[PDB]
Amino acid sequence: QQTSFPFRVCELSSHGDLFRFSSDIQCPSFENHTEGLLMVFKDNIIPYSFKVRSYTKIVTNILIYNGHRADSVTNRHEEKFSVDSYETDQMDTIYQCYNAVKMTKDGLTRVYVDRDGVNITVNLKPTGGLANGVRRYASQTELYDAPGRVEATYRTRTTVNCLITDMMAKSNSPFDFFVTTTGQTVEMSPFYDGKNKETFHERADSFHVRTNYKIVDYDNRGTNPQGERRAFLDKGTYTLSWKLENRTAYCPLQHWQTFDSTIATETGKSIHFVTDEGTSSFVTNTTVGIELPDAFKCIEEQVNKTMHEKYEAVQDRYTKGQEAITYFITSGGLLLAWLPLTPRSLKSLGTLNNPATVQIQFAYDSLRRQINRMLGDLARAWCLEQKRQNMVLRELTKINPTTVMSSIYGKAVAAKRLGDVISVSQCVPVNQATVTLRKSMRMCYSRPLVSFSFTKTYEGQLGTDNEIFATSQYYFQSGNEIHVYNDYHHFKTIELDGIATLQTFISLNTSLIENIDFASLELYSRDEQRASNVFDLEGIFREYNFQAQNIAGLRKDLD
Amino acid sequence: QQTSFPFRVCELSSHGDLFRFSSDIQCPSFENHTEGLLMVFKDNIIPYSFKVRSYTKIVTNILIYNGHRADSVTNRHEEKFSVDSYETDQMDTIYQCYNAVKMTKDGLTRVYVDRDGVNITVNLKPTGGLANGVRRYASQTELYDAPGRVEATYRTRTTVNCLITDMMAKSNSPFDFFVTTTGQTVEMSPFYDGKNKETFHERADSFHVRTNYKIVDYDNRGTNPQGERRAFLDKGTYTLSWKLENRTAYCPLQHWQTFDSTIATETGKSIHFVTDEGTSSFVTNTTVGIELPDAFKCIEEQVNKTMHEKYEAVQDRYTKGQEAITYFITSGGLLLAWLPLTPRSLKSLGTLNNPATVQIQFAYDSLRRQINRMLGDLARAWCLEQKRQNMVLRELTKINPTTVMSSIYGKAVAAKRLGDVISVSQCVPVNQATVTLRKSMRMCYSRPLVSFSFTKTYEGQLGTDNEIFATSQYYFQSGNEIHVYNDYHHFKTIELDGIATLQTFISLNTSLIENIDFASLELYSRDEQRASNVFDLEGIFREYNFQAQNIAGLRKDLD
Amino acid sequence: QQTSFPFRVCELSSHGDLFRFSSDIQCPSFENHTEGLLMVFKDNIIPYSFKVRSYTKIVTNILIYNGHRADSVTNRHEEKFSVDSYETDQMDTIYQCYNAVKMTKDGLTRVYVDRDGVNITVNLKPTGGLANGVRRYASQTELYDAPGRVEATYRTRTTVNCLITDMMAKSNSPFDFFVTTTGQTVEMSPFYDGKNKETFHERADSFHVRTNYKIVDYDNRGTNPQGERRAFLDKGTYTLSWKLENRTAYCPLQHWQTFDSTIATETGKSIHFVTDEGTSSFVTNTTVGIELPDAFKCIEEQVNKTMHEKYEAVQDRYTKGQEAITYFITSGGLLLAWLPLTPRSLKSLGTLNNPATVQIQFAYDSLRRQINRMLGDLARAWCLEQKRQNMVLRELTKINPTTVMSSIYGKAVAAKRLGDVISVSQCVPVNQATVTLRKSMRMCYSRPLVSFSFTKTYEGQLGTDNEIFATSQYYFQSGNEIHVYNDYHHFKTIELDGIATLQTFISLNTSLIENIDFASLELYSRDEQRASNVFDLEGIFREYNFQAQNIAGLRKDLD
Ligand SMILES: *[C@@H]1O[C@H](CO)[C@@H](O)[C@H](O)[C@H]1NC(C)=O
Ligand SMILES: *[C@@H]1O[C@H](CO)[C@@H](O)[C@H](O)[C@H]1NC(C)=O
Ligand SMILES: *[C@@H]1O[C@H](CO)[C@@H](O)[C@H](O)[C@H]1NC(C)=O
Ligand SMILES: *[C@@H]1O[C@H](CO)[C@@H](O)[C@H](O)[C@H]1NC(C)=O
Ligand SMILES: *[C@@H]1O[C@H](CO)[C@@H](O)[C@H](O)[C@H]1NC(C)=O
Ligand SMILES: *[C@@H]1O[C@H](CO)[C@@H](O)[C@H](O)[C@H]1NC(C)=O
Ligand SMILES: *[C@@H]1O[C@H](CO)[C@@H](O)[C@H](O)[C@H]1NC(C)=O
Ligand SMILES: *[C@@H]1O[C@H](CO)[C@@H](O)[C@H](O)[C@H]1NC(C)=O
Ligand SMILES: *[C@@H]1O[C@H](CO)[C@@H](O)[C@H](O)[C@H]1NC(C)=O
Repeated sequence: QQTSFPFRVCELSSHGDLFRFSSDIQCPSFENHTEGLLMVFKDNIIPYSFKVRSYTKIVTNILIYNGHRADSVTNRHEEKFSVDSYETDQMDTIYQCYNAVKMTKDGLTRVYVDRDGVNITVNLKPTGGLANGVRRYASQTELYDAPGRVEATYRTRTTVNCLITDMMAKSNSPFDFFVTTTGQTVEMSPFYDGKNKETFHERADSFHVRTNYKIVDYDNRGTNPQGERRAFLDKGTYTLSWKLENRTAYCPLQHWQTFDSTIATETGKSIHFVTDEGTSSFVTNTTVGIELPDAFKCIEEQVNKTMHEKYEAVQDRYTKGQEAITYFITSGGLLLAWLPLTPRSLKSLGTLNNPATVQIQFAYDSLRRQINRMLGDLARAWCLEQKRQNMVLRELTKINPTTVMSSIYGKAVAAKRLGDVISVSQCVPVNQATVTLRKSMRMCYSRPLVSFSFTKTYEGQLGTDNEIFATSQYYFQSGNEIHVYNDYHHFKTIELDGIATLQTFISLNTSLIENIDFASLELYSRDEQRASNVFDLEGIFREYNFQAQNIAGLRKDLD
Repeated sequence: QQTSFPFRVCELSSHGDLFRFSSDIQCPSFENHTEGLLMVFKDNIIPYSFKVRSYTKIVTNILIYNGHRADSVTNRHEEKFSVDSYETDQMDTIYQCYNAVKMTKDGLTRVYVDRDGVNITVNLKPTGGLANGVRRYASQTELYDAPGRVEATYRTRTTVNCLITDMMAKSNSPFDFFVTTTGQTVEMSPFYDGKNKETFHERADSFHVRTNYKIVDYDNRGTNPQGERRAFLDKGTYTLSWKLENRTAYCPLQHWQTFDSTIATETGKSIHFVTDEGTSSFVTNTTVGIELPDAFKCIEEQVNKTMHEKYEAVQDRYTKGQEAITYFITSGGLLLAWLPLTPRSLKSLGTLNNPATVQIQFAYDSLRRQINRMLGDLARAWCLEQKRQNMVLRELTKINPTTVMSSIYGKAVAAKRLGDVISVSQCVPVNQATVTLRKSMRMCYSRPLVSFSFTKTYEGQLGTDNEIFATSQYYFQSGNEIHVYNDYHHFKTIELDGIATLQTFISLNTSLIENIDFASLELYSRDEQRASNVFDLEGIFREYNFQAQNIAGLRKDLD
Repeated sequence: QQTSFPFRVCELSSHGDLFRFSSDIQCPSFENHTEGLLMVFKDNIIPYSFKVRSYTKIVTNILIYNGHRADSVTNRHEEKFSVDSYETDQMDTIYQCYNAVKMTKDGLTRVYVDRDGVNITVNLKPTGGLANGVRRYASQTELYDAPGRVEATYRTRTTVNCLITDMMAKSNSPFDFFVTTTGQTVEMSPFYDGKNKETFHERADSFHVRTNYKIVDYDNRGTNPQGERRAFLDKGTYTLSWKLENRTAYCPLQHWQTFDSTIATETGKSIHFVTDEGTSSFVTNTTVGIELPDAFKCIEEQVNKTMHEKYEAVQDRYTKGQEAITYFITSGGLLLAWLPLTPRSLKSLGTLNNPATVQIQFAYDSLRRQINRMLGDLARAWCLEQKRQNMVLRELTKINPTTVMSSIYGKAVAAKRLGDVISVSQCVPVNQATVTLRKSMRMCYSRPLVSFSFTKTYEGQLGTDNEIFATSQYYFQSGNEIHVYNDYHHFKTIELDGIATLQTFISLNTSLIENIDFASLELYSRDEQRASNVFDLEGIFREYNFQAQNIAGLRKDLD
């Protein structure tokens, strides 16, 4: 950086060395982006959801006592049975069933019938229900509970009701079971039939499927509809049916975002798909490795309907680069569908839930493209400055080659100029101890005389930089101080720091980037999320169970 | 960039063209921020929550058998009835009720009384309960179950218990229903009365509201309290009451963050509200468009209490810019309240849950302000460099106008100097084929002679850059090589690449910004979140339902 | 910036002032990072989870009617009792129990036995269950329900079943209670014994612990196993046991990430732990303040096993800086374990759930290190440019000190050169009103004559910049226009803007950073999260409760 010029004696070039001025500067200089159509999908988390019908006969017995002043109902007992096919299907079409219910236990037969009367046919009429909840049809909305006519006696009254409920059920992959709106569980895939690989944990022979099945809504009661494939299941206390869709009904991933104009920018490791609209950028570990998906075929349709709309609605300035679409997988588990456009002449994928990554990736990807393009101009514009700083030197040498030389080099040197060529040598510094100045200057010497040694003495003349070889006021430099000379005769000697020094240095007051400790914030804490339900799962159960145990303590004493 | 100087003959200016040196450089140069008080609110997600009282008489009958060696309890049957107003209100004030229960079914009357005895008045005393759960008062904590006195006979014992439960209920907007701690559901708004637009799906006449109602805590039993408006609801197996608040009780959005010093910075599209403390920045699509909210009036109070504290606690160096506060909506669904300060003389808003956006927006907004301010200094400081690079040229021309000229231009040119003005022309290049050098230099020529053509021949002298018009050692340039001249006589000819070339070019070894593939990370996965509950909703139900179906299979044989 | 040179008369230096050229430039110049092993932990949110065994005898009575044509089952009543120790432990070892059940109510004894027969010993054999759910052993999988033999009569049949269930329970800190797979709740810590500070809300004497207890799996029935400490609890309708672990079994925080090579970089406020692999950076409010944790001792083991592997697998180029490990807490509630390596010779912590912070912190921390290192080169490289722009001036003064001087200063000045020293003065501007040029130039004057005042007149010669003291064509500058002089005689007068002006200014076409409004996006909304469960908590309850209230309305008429 900084450079000492000892008092150097330099009346010596033995054509040391020589360099030329490059007739001209040789300016050293210092990414490939294809527009395309981006479309990203994510893992889908909404469980597969479908309509289910359930059927069931409810049998209630009330024990009713006929006292002398009033009556007491002393017990009520309600049991719910399944419904056989012969009558599931009067229910599905005409909406009639029987008011009776049969079974066999150890060979003996048990039977229940409405009002302890006879087994007849009845209609299921609609009943009321929740704003927007399951819909039911029942056959006896009245409970049979009339005191026998003899005072001081118990009579037991039977009532039977056929109940159909329409509601929906949900199942999650890999489809081991499903659950109906009202809380019922079924241990099997909604997609299972005889012989399917689909999962099945129910009785082997409580399941069966009907073909060209005729279900009708209560409002097309007695209409002949199209016919469908229906599953039927017996669960002891009810029967369940639903329509038998293939497993293709359900789709693993779902469409997240679709990006009109996006630039795919290639690198070593990966490819960055930056989109300006989504203000985000998807990176994939691919290096050109375009895939084709297998068990995600569920997407083809929409994936290629949308590409068609995009393409067509921009079709004029652009042509297709790949004839087909290709597939990429994000590190965060997103799935990219992409086809690039060139100009015309002039199982699960395991999505992480961190939407921030792709936008950070975009801040930084963006501030990169912008800093780097301004750095390129620093280059060009700065290169021009050198191209002329060069020439200028070529000139300045012609004045005095030496200084100009020392300067560029960065050390005490000396040189002569031999035409189109400059010849630099090296100097050898004289005694810093013995270096002495002389008073006189006698025509006159524009430069003072001085004498010095190395072991005997010599006599010489002072150059600028402390080099050595009417009304007259001049000033001169020496080792660590200046000299005042009136009329070619010495006057006084001021120090290097006495005479004011002029700075010419354009300050580049560029200040550097701060540290900033980024604050940790959240929109919603966990408690806030927990407290966000109306159903106190814990409250409702813990008190339920507490009360329960209290009544159970009544069954006995506690010493 | 790079520039060929053919061997050009240029003893010709027909006062081609002339330019002056701008007596001085004309330096081209290259946002408005108002401090204010920021305060952001979010969508609130904690459901509206209030105290509820429920009331109910429980009737149990036990069937108790008196055997000869021991007794068996063969049935237990428990039914829960609502409570009429005449007695809801002994309960609320004195805490007494009846041990009896009446009703009419098909004109006939049924009645139950404790211990099958007489209808009297009883006290409800406090019972035990969960650490911190619902509080109850009961009237018969004992169950009546004593064998009749005759051996080998069934007797049926009635016990009745009045039960009050204090607990809380929760309701979510738009308030279609609510649910009490213990799991009970009510199909209506907690804010509904006769004639209100509030939602109501219960029986029209099971609901009613009391005015100046007197409820007292068991500990101010028999105190005359203030009186309040209370809802009363009959749900068949219980009555429910709660205090009748207006719907203003509940608030859609809640206070998130409040920011002491924040700078609002305006743009084309939007306004950026950057805060240094929150280390974040809220952007709004407004362009000055300050709003005033309508159904969020719930905020006014706190919003303007806090502004008052802020203002006052900084009131001296600052004055109010708007006299009122104004309202803004973030793209991420936050709601900004803001009033700017100037110095003194010297339905839902749909919050997204992505806390990252505003901090990314702030990283980049920040690195922008910082890069751009350092780029401004590059400007000023670099402009100074040109201001002096200018002057320097004005000088250097005076030495030899030509080179200095070619240089700035970027092509072979030639010029004379006419006082304060320079006159540039254009040259015409001679034969590159026929260009020949001469041996002699005989006073002497400081420049060698050479002859050349265009079709006949001419004879001339070599200029620097290959232009054309005692102990003597000099060196000279020619097309693609140098010439050694001893004593004004040619010696040898070395090539352009034989003699070492000196570089003067300050290297600007600025390296550009890396690519960095940002990693995809999460703090907590989904499984981790799912596994985070103690209640296995699925476990508790699926086994519940399995067991259930097992007992149901016992009702019959299975061939 | 811009500078007026009035027509200034400057034949006056009274050795005004003088400055020297710093023999050389004095170049002003403009963070400490230690590699180490990072390892971060988070708050753990998976509740403590352990195996539980429950035991219980179920007593059912069926009321079975024997009609003349068929039989009716008119009631069923099932009660569940706990199991005493004398027989809990036949169950745990041999898997036999009694088919009978006893109790005392008000001194009187009640008893139930299977099939209303005699009290014997029975085996509990395995039963079936859910794919992968709780496992049970039962003793009577058959229900006793056989019509008495007399026509038109009720008989009541008793059946008793002993049931053991193996399942698991979960408890959350601070461990106030726990819940078993099937929905049962227990009001106490799973870690409680006599005298422990652990929490206990059950009966004081229903709890007890066995020592060297012998439980065996049904498959090592009658094997003598090791023996263990077991809790036993009576809950009225069942007994529960589990193994009695210490509370150390459970750990508050869990291991999140572990980082091979990471650089810890110190600042004023904080320390930044940046890791290149995790592409993230953890900041801590510490300032060297290394902690040691207290109730997180659960980590020591793994924390220091992993440090050992890391260390050893890089042990050669690195040595340990601290002999022990030290502990830090992130602002986002992460807990850093860290030990730094130097080269060899050549309660809860409250984790926030915002994974984005540490990566933003890293984008910006990174773009800082990179911008700042390129800014350092701007410095060095730009400093060199000044170092030579300096020297060049030292030269150019020797041509004409004045202009060179005015230039560097930035105002009209004038100077002479006194050897190694330059002496600057100040000038005094003459009349802008009265400033007049003369026609002649008669040997000749290379500069025209002009006369001017201040109040009387004077006569003088024009300098460059408007200063004042055969075939001849020259051109000259004056106040706001130029002058054409043919043969030392005036010709015409063109304006400052008539003659074309040459620009030499290297354009630094650096453009500044854009604003970018960052888009607000989420991967999964709330509805999407809510809709993601199969169990409609609300559906299953609201319809449950609706139906319930419907049957309750049957108990009476409604005028
Ligand atoms: C009721 O009658 C129908 C028609 O004969 C028959 O299929 C059904 O089994 C009968 N049910 C009972 C309970 O006897
Ligand atoms: C399921 O398979 C059957 C027969 O192969 C077909 O008729 C039905 O439409 C399929 N479902 C779909 C939508 O592919
Ligand atoms: C001037 O430059 C230095 C380093 O180059 C820096 O420390 C300082 O902050 C700068 N000042 C301003 C106001 O930019
Ligand atoms: C019990 O007595 C009170 C007081 O006369 C009365 O209001 C109530 O209806 C009676 N209840 C029954 C169950 O008879
Ligand atoms: C609700 O309205 C009533 C009467 O207009 C009023 O007395 C009551 O205080 C209101 N609630 C509030 C807090 O505005
Ligand atoms: C030197 O500069 C070039 C381009 O200007 C760049 O490729 C290289 O990385 C730089 N070297 C260093 C060490 O900064
Ligand atoms: C059944 O017998 C065993 C063995 O004597 C005894 O411990 C138990 O109390 C008896 N149980 C009943 C219900 O009598
Ligand atoms: C719990 O404490 C007991 C006795 O002090 C000990 O035997 C047992 O192993 C402890 N548990 C652990 C794993 O520290
Ligand atoms: C040229 O520079 C100016 C300011 O220095 C800027 O406004 C403009 O965008 C630049 N042009 C380009 C193409 O970089």
